[PDB]
Amino acid sequence: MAIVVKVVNGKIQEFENGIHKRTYGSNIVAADTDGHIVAAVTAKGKVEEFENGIHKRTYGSNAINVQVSGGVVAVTTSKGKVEEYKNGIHKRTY
Repeated sequence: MAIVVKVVNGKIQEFENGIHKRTYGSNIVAADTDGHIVAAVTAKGKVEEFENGIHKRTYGSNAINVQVSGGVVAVTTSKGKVEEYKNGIHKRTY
């Protein structure tokens, strides 16, 4: 699925073909998706995963940005590192 995620006043808005689909989450500052999951960074520095608009899990700390790539979630921290997570488990830092 080709979905676009827009963060608006802390909420995640999902769009498909320019059409609004759903809105969920709160206090979000950044988000990314691969069409299967949406990973979102909270103002408190956590990563929240959503699946079909439903909260799945929360992990990480000091997060400021996020990217979903090939089944991993790459979390950029306020310390300037990338922390790679798989299924919510910290795997490596670089």
